[PDB]
Amino acid sequence: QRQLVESGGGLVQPGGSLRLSCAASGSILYFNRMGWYRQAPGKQRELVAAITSGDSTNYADPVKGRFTISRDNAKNTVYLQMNSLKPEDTAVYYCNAKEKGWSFSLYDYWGQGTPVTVVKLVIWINGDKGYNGLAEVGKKFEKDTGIKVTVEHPDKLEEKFPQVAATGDGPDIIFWAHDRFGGYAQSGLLAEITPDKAFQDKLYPFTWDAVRYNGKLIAYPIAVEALSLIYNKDLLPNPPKTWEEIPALDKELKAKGKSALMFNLQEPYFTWPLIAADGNAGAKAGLTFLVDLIKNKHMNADTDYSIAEAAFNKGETAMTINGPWAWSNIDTSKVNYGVTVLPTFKGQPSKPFVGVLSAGINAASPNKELAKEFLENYLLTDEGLEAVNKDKPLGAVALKSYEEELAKDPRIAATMENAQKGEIMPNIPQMSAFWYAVRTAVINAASGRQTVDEALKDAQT
Ligand SMILES: OC[C@H]1O[C@H](O[C@H]2[C@H](O)[C@@H](O)[C@@H](O)O[C@@H]2CO)[C@H](O)[C@@H](O)[C@@H]1O
Repeated sequence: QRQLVESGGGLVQPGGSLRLSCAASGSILYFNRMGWYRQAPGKQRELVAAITSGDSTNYADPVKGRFTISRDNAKNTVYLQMNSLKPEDTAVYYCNAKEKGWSFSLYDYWGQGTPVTVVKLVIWINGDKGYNGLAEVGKKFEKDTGIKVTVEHPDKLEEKFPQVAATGDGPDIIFWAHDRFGGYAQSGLLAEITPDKAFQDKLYPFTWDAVRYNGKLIAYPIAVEALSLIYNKDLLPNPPKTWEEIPALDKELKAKGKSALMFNLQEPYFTWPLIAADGNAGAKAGLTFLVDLIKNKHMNADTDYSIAEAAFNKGETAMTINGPWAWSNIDTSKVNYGVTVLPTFKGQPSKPFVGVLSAGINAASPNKELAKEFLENYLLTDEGLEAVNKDKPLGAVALKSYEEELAKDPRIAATMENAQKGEIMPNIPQMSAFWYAVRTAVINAASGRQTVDEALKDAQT
């Protein structure tokens, strides 16, 4: 008879190309029209291109400018050169031919169909983390599978993910401290994690508890992070063990054109350890001290992550409060630094909030099994976490196999010291409203708008 046989269907990265070819068992001269139709899962037939015996070629608006329908009457084949591909293209492509038999009537002919897959693995992780190293793991994944792994780091991703991932597509996998994940889980923005016992057993059982909401695993634990006191050993060999002796040290250092302590005052995660050192009466004590530092001109009013980091790395401030991730940038600079216990306030220790960096799969993602493969077999491995860690340090990784290397690092010891003096954040959905209440409270008291007693009043509501 005159059967049509399609070919060239495979997997490709968006922006890549594919040449579909449909050969017939008869001369294409006899056909009136030849063309390509596509069908995506659960959708109607969509014509993409057609070519008539008159050499006129038409295309659908989505593929127009990107696809060309060609014909070779010698090879008895119709082609579809698909250039600059997109995820919307993903579908089963079918070849169609129409023929006018010698009389008035016509004959429609179809092929088997050829599957075309345009998949891209997109990861959202914060810009203060090791996205370049995470990309080196993503580059090894594409070598062993053929899937593209792009790594994105957009600003305000913790509050841009639940808006974009709900409505739009957003990322496949989202990386953030475990505390934000309960709100995503309650809203239905995260797929339930189902890792086999052998993978499950590779990580510390306490780390899995942080990524659990209502008896369901909602993410993969990566690493335990806690803030420590980072100090310049040359400007300050015996740094303050107490918060209350910093004003004296600052008077001493300001005479030599140097600050004592500069850290991010805008984000409440950095000011919370001082606020929670005693506790209420503890929050009032801790914050009043922080307010007195800005009131005594020891710290700047709008001290943010960048000017604090830059000032410490430049060698302008003797101390800073930051996490594991910040160390690599200090190593890049020529600063002999030390990481140590956070200063004590009112004798008791400053209790930082402990975060578990965790990777969750977006509920509205088609690549859920491909992301599980990346996370399990490529990222959460001795080799995978080493790549991320040599870019920007992860802190105390959740991988059991890393115990000896973590224990050999003095900065990890100081991180674990502060993590024990602190406490793990509950993952609850109210954490977002809580953090916002503390973010405003600290900024208002820092700038000089609301009083310390009125800040805890508005925050407890
Ligand atoms: O600032 C409040 C903010 O703090 C925590 O976020 C940390 C994040 O966990 C760290 O990995 C680091 O990058 O800095 C963030 C603060 O700058 C909480 O996880 C987050 O919910 C909260 O908004």
